[PDB]
Amino acid sequence: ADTIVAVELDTYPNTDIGDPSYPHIGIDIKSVRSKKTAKWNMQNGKVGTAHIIYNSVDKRLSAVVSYPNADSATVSYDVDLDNVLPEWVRVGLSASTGLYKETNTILSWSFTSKLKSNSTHETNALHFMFNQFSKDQKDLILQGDATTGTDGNLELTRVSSNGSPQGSSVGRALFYAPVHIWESSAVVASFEATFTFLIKSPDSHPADGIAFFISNIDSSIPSGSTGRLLGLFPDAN
Amino acid sequence: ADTIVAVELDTYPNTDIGDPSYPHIGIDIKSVRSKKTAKWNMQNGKVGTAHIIYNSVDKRLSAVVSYPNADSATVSYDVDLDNVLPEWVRVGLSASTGLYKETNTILSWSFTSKLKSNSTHETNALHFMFNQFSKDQKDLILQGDATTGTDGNLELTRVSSNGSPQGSSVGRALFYAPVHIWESSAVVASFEATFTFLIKSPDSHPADGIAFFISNIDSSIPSGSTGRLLGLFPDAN
Amino acid sequence: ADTIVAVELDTYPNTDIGDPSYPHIGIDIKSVRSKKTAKWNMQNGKVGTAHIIYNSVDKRLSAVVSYPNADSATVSYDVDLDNVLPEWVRVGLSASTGLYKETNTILSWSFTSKLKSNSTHETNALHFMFNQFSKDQKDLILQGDATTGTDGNLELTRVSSNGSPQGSSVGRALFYAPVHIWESSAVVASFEATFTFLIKSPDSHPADGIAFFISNIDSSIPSGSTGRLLGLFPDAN
Amino acid sequence: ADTIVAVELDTYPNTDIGDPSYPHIGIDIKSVRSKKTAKWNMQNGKVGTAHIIYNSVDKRLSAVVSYPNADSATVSYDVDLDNVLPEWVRVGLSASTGLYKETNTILSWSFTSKLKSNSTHETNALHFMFNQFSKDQKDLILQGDATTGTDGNLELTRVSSNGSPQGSSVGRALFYAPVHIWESSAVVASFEATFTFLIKSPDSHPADGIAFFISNIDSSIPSGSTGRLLGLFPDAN
Ligand SMILES: CCN(CC)c1ccc2c(c1)Oc1cc(N(CC)CC)ccc1C2c1ccccc1C(=O)OCCOCCOCCn1cc(CO[C@H]2O[C@H](CO)[C@@H](O)[C@H](O)[C@@H]2O)nn1
Ligand SMILES: CCN(CC)c1ccc2c(c1)Oc1cc(N(CC)CC)ccc1C2c1ccccc1C(=O)OCCOCCOCCn1cc(CO[C@H]2O[C@H](CO)[C@@H](O)[C@H](O)[C@@H]2O)nn1
Ligand SMILES: CCN(CC)c1ccc2c(c1)Oc1cc(N(CC)CC)ccc1C2c1ccccc1C(=O)OCCOCCOCCn1cc(CO[C@H]2O[C@H](CO)[C@@H](O)[C@H](O)[C@@H]2O)nn1
Ligand SMILES: CCN(CC)c1ccc2c(c1)Oc1cc(N(CC)CC)ccc1C2c1ccccc1C(=O)OCCOCCOCCn1cc(CO[C@H]2O[C@H](CO)[C@@H](O)[C@H](O)[C@@H]2O)nn1
Ligand SMILES: [Ca+2]
Ligand SMILES: [Ca+2]
Ligand SMILES: [Ca+2]
Ligand SMILES: [Ca+2]
Ligand SMILES: [Mn+2]
Ligand SMILES: [Mn+2]
Ligand SMILES: [Mn+2]
Ligand SMILES: [Mn+2]
Repeated sequence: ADTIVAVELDTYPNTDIGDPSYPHIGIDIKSVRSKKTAKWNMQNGKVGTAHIIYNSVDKRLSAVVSYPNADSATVSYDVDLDNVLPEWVRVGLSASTGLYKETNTILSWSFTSKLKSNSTHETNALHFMFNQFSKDQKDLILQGDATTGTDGNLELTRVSSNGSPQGSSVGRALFYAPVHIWESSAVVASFEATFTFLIKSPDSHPADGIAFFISNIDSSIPSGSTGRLLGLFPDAN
Repeated sequence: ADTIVAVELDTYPNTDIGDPSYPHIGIDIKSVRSKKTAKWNMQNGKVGTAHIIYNSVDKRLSAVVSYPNADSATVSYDVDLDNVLPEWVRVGLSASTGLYKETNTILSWSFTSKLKSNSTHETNALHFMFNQFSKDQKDLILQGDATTGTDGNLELTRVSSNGSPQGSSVGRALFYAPVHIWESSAVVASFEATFTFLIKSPDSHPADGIAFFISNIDSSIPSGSTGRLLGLFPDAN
Repeated sequence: ADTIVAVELDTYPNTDIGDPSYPHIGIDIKSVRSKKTAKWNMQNGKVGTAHIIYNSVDKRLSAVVSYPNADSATVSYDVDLDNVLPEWVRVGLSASTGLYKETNTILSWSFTSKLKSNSTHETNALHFMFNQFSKDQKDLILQGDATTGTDGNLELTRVSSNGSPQGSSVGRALFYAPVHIWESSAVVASFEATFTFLIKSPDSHPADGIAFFISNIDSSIPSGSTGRLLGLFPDAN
Repeated sequence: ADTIVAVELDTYPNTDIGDPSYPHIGIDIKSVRSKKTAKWNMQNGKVGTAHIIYNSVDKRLSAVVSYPNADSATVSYDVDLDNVLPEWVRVGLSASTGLYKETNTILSWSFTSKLKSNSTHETNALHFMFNQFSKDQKDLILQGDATTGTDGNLELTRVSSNGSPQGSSVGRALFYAPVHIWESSAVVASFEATFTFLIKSPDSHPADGIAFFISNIDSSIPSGSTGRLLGLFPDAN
């Protein structure tokens, strides 16, 4: 069983699993059933930006999702990540479609992690930035339907050759290196992730979402995690 | 009068102006009477580290102070800094001694500030890092008794040639450029500051401490602000 | 008398003072008569990118200027800046027009400087990034006709309210803090500068160009330096 | 066979394979016989620093190795890495011993690589920093004898529990993620690596040295590459 901590941008309300009745962002700790949610005015066909941040002093995971000239959506949850995640993790982007669909296009993605130790007071750090993705992107582990390099973008779910999204699709990109996301003797450990995304559907009703996640390093897409499970979780519990 | 936000490392309790009875760290919002404090076991003669963080999403100002292999002191305070500080500020370090005294040596100092705006979703950033200081540190504004370049360090308060700290002293160092700390159309604004410091005293009670601070751009040491007022405040209100 | 090292993007050939016969980029060392030039195919009304790099092992000053899908222009020159510049400098952007004109619009400007010292092997750093400019950009020193905040851009030279550039104009923007560009006891010093620019003109001959520049700190626009002198030199010697 | 680009810190002169008659630094392009070398006064039992840099514009690989308060050794060589390395590489540190020996202790290692592409003018970047190494260091592929976590250091070759180095030992540590060190449509690509090291020995001629290297991603320690081959090269050609 994978251990997953995620920020979801959920375009599709599954109220039978506790989604609120509108598109929303959410903080998920080991369950697709978010611990905290906020209303999110998703705009179909427009480029937005997400930002996720955490530090071990406040022990607060927070995210803001925004479109230019619009009010942002923000959500926050108090959680000690060293009580949840293993010491080493991978970081990644997940998306999915079900019986409804949307393109789940990533235009850019960056991540910074820092860990300062208490025995020495010295820092380890990891930064990456993709402002474009190439066809053979060897520092990403591409899972399920994820492909890269079409127009320099990362397409987490299937897009047909005429530009339309496909239903029942699930794809992830994980950064190739493990990340040391906490250490018992860190005075302060932090991270921040940013990604710009383009969710478009010719349907009145898009689905299902894109999430930023942190997992056990050996994580894979759970069996049948298309749809509301966002490529993250083996079931709806 | 100046507008000051600060994290203080207060080595000397002045309980007649509301300090805790022990050496403490504190978050000071336009007053020397800290909005929040925590017990801090200052170690006479050991090099310690301080980290200060804040972001516009959680609107939480937090600091950790620690020495190698000791429990850290942490203090935090919910505060929207866009309601407190002008849009443009200077950042700095300050220290004083009074009738009791200590060296207030800075061995390094770094700072990072970022603003991502909401009309363009583009980010401005300022980073600086000092891991030694030179005799002529042209990018620092020294006030009061502050000097640099003695052993490559920043001495915030006055030290004799035989290395002994002096009483009734006060000294500040500000980074030279104004810093854009918030902006009305920013999706996320954040900063982080680190410094390493060395407080040594021949007295049984060292006084008075060291602060990291954020101020109006034209800020200067208030008249009479040696001792308990830390070079930051004009009175004890 | 100022000391200027500059990379010029020279849009107007003044062959009577050594310019090649075509738009060109150049490295200037204390003279507007370039020590080295490369052919530059400036594209009217297109947003381009310029990159400037130097380090104190190579002692080589190099620049690349390009537009999306074109061949870049590159120019490199061998010079120890230890011998040319003072130890503390300001970095800047400058631009001018004379009888002929162009908008000299900067859309982004970044700069990183790093110094690692010989006695301690410790490391000082300055980084700034502007991806937009506001109306009151307090960490810029604005000289001559330079203004910021028009469309979130920096217009180095005078533009009418109707969008039209003006002749006989000169402007500059310097970063506010002095920069420690070399230190006698450095194992390696380096810097990198990036800006993006937009040069539009109604004229068959656009004039005069834009420059990234490094100067004595107290530098100012030399009297008469519009047009060919690019806001940098007192004369064409 | 592997494709290797290295900067070597060669503490033992093997004059039969073309080493000069002293300890030296060298640039190795797919052969252990350096394309350029400089004399290097290795100091037995002192912590030194090495900095290596390159960019695609000058196309010059350069390195400085230094001890506090000593003259640095520097070496440089004009080489287009486009023409030598594949598009994706791994980066690492290698060391060896042979009949003579020495501890090959890494106390810190940093690396930064950037690509600006010419179709879009956007950058992809990778940065990593270790100031401490932990026992189970997941983002490093340790090959051969290399180990981590002893006093928070990376020991490239075998050292006994009593501090003494061992002969005929070879060990490498590779960062986990492949690095995109060039791309055909890049306006500029560059990198930088820094490491600090402690070579200590009971012998009068310590051996064999330490290298920072770049390789094909599936590179491993070639057969019998102890001693003078520095864990890099399958033979002396
Ligand atoms: C929120 C709107 N609601 C609640 C009142 C709703 C309810 C039922 C359907 C809904 C929608 O939509 C469809 C659409 C289709 N389409 C053709 C394949 C799309 C036009 C087929 C069946 C249904 C059904 C349906 C009707 C009869 C029998 C079975 C079902 C039906 O959807 O069966 C599969 C889902 O199982 C039923 C559990 O009911 C929960 C309520 N429901 C179902 C759905 C659609 O879910 C599917 O798509 C989602 C979006 O891609 C994914 O998050 C999810 O993982 C799954 O792939 N949402 N709400
Ligand atoms: C916390 C201990 N308490 C409260 C019961 C205390 C009270 C009085 C003194 C205290 C301590 O200490 C000294 C120390 C000295 N020294 C010689 C310079 C150092 C041994 C001289 C006079 C006093 C006096 C003293 C005795 C008789 C007449 C007047 C005074 C005396 O301190 O007069 C100066 C100001 O007195 C008003 C403050 O009254 C609050 C009680 N108090 C006084 C102090 C000493 O504060 C001075 O130094 C501090 C440490 O650097 C600063 O934070 C502060 O701004 C100031 O510079 N702290 N608590
Ligand atoms: C030497 C004889 N005298 C004084 C007795 C003289 C006086 C004025 C001119 C003179 C000559 O010649 C020209 C020639 C031109 N030409 C067209 C480019 C050459 C036919 C244009 C304006 C003037 C002028 C002129 C007339 C009216 C108003 C202004 C000027 C005027 O700008 O004059 C500068 C002196 O230029 C004479 C020699 O330059 C040779 C050809 N030249 C001139 C120019 C115009 O340059 C102006 O624009 C350039 C492009 O932005 C700048 O790089 C430059 O810094 C300056 O701001 N380019 N190429
Ligand atoms: C060619 C005749 N034969 C075969 C029967 C032969 C065999 C062994 C040796 C031979 C010769 O010569 C020497 C010479 C030395 N010398 C002191 C430097 C020269 C007198 C040291 C060890 C050996 C050895 C030797 C003795 C015991 C154990 C091993 C060897 C041993 O490793 O010998 C390797 C081949 O040595 C013959 C070529 O000699 C060139 C001069 N020499 C030898 C060495 C030591 O090299 C070793 O260490 C260096 C430093 O760690 C590494 O760079 C290097 O890759 C290797 O691990 N340096 N300079
Ligand atoms: Ca959902
Ligand atoms: Ca106090
Ligand atoms: Ca010209
Ligand atoms: Ca050798
Ligand atoms: Mn949800
Ligand atoms: Mn206090
Ligand atoms: Mn020119
Ligand atoms: Mn060699």
